[PDB]
Amino acid sequence: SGFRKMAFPSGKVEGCMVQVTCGTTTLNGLWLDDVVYCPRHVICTSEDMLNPNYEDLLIRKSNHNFLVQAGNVQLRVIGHSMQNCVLKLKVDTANPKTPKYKFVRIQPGQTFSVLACYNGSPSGVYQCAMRPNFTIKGSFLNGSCGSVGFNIDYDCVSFCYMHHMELPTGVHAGTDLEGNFYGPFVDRQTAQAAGTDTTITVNVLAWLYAAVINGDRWFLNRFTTTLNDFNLVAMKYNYEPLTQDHVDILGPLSAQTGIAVLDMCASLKELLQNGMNGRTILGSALLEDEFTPFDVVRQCSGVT
Amino acid sequence: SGFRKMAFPSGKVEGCMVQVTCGTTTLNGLWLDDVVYCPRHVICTSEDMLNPNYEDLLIRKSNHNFLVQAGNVQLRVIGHSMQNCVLKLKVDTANPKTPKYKFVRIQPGQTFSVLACYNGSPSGVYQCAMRPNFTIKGSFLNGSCGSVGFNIDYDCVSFCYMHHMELPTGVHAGTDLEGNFYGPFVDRQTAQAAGTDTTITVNVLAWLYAAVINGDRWFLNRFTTTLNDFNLVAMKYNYEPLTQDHVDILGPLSAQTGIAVLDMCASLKELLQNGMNGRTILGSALLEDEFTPFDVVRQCSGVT
Ligand SMILES: NC(=O)c1ccc(NC(=O)[C@@H]2CCCO2)cc1
Ligand SMILES: NC(=O)c1ccc(NC(=O)[C@@H]2CCCO2)cc1
Repeated sequence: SGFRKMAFPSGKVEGCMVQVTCGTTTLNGLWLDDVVYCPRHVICTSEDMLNPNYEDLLIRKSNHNFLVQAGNVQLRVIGHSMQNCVLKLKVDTANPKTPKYKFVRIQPGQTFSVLACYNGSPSGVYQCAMRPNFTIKGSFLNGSCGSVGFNIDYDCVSFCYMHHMELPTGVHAGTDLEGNFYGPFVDRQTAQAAGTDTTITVNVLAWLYAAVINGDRWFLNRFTTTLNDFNLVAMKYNYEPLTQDHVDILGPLSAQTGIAVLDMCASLKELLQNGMNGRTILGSALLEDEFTPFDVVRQCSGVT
Repeated sequence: SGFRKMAFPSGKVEGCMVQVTCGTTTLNGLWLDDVVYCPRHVICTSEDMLNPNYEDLLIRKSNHNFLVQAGNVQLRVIGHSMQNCVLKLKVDTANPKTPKYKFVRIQPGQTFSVLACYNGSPSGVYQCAMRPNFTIKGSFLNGSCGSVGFNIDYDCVSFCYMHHMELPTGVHAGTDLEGNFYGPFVDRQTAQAAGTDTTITVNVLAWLYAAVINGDRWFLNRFTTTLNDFNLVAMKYNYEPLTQDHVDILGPLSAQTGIAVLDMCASLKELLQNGMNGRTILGSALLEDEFTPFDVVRQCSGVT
């Protein structure tokens, strides 16, 4: 028992992390097969970042200008291309530690593990969510760019995020491994304000299921609601509208606990309207929305 | 910027995890050099756990009764001994992936990463603290025993915890890698109630420093306090007494932020007495005590 914000084991991704240096900019690269993926802003000075023309900056760069180091060993760059906001650096050596992997573009509300890296060296691992405003709330200092977000299905790492920038509000924006930003963000140092950080309702409900499973049940009430009634309250509290898709996704947790999804909705409605009254749920004084139904099932059943 | 509950990268420890089976009991072992460490209760049936005589149960066990599997490969057990509450299984093969390592017995309030494992396969990594009552609040299902807690200093894994049992209250108890339980807990299925789960005051202050560093400053006030005055409030709120040792430990964060430790104490005193009033600090509605001053410095400076 017990319920923890749990990252995937990072070993498979540790084995992929390299240092990429272009001129005076050092950040992290992901080495899969004979390709190193990194943010294209590796080619920018701090000055460049104000109004970068990446195609033009990239013309002034050759294979030998990209310094790629895996541990203490230099990789030879035999090609480089720009795909959207990432650079793909072709190297002469396939990463021998390349895991089974996929590139996946995740939806808002989906969770993933970040391996925070500096100079291609892992510093730590934490779990986060693609926010509904397509930011993430990460922990990223200078040099952390090219750190990646991932999920693991048994032995297959699905890479879903590469870190690119911090908004002036200290939230984070990045790309999938095809170099496409999540949301409207650009790799330029400009006014980019995030939209409403709404709460991932389906994830809160999942976490309320996890709480019941793990003995935290004080918030279960005598009430039910409908999707429409619940959603009137959700809207009021900047919670994402709950869909029948979400209800269907919560079906297994509903089944396990014997609490109908709409009853858990009615409990969540009372928690929104009444607050927690100084009480906690799974050691949190606020409603946690960075567990997916899949995360709750995985953690509650012990998938490896 | 941003501040996350961050585990150490787990790769070095993933490479140490094995499955140990004795009869019908399967749990996890830690393979370092030619020794596999596992909870001695691997030799117990569920029946045995009510009143186990480990020396007597162990007599009925031979090397060939301990089934040790690293991935899909069986290890040959050439010796077995009991050290306190762990078994040391000597195997004929040194773990080729043995990292630099130490066994350390941590103090209450100290944080570490847990690699939750089932059948010797990692399921996830999370950060936790040795509580002042020598429990941990983990996430451990049946089969998770022998999962380990660790810190990393660059390339040296300090193993500080091996998971052994869940108290009837769903908190966790375990040993160091010498098999000595943290606190008064025993590997027997009995009435074992945890003491007062007091808040790790020095860790809260560290996390308040992290909050200021990362822009969350609404709780800074116009007041200061003394250690004695603060401690009267601490006692009232089941917070650990703050010592001059703790003040000295917070010195670097004090220096970085220019907020005197006793001023941060006075801010923490007001937060205890006045609550958060529906406000959050680093996305928490309660005072987080599972970051050490070292964790805050490490994460705020980007140590790898
Ligand atoms: N304003 C934009 O250019 C914009 C681009 C992409 C998205 N969608 C996403 O990032 C993820 C990807 C899967 C669907 O949701 C939203 C807005
Ligand atoms: N009642 C007991 O037998 C007991 C045993 C050990 C401890 N101390 C610890 O577990 C850690 C280890 C470093 C100091 O604090 C406390 C009580």
